[PDB]
Amino acid sequence: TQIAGAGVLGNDRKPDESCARAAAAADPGPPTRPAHNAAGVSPEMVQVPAEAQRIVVLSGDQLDALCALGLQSRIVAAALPNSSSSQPSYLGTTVHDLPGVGTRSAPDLRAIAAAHPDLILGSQGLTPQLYPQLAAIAPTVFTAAPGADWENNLRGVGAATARIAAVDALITGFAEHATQVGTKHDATHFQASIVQLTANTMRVYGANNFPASVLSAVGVDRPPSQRFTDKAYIEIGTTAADLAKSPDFSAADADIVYLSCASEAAAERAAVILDSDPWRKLSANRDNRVFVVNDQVWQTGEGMVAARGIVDDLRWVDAP
Repeated sequence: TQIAGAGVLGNDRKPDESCARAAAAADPGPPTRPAHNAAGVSPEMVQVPAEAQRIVVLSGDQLDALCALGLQSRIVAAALPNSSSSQPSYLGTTVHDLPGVGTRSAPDLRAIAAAHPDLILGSQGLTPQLYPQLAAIAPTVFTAAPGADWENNLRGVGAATARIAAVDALITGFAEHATQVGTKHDATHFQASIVQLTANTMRVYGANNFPASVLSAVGVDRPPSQRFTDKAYIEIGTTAADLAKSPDFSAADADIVYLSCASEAAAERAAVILDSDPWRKLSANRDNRVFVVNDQVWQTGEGMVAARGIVDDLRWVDAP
């Protein structure tokens, strides 16, 4: 498949192979464990079950972690993405079919209590005002905001589920894999651009965000326009009226461009943007080096499973 001559990557990925085939073994020990909350959360230490069987999950990166650990059948509910009535699909069927407990920005505490969780996982970067009320319902662990700190968030889920050694082995295995791919594809000698379309804007991502951190693990370089760290992305309007003003899209150019769509509404205008005079000026477009990628893998999942999906797409950096 393609959109306006840009080829689509990831169509052979099988979402139902995302989850580990069985639950990772807990660290040896007693039926409860001490786990640590993210910076700023009080109390620092939380007693959690070794084998939680009704987990409420409030951040997408934690859904990803639980899948990577094979714990998905223990999830009782998950907060829905803010802009969607649907759970993510890239993690497979069990996750996609999970019931909601409100949204990630506005969890429903009544619905959480009615799910009778034995463990709640959430993020200090998403609901910094909810910790005491969640902890009053069940053992609650908060990790940091999703994004560039995804490995430490996965470590936090590991401790929260008594799977410290399992997570350490996943992270070691990922680092070795990412380095192998980067070495094989000589990734340090290609600059990659990260672009996300919304319904009415183009976001150009810098060096401080989830996909940037995965590219850095592989060693893929970035164009000078994408080295900023003050915010995740810069944003340029792409409505029909905006495009008629001949905006300069050069910040999106590189040796290769990976472009995702944040929504179906964004996808419905992607071909327009890619066919526009500002986009056609880009060297990457002239050289047929623009690729459309899965937004859940690249942008909204933000855990190990998503990171593995990015690394697969990075095999194209040294392609003809």
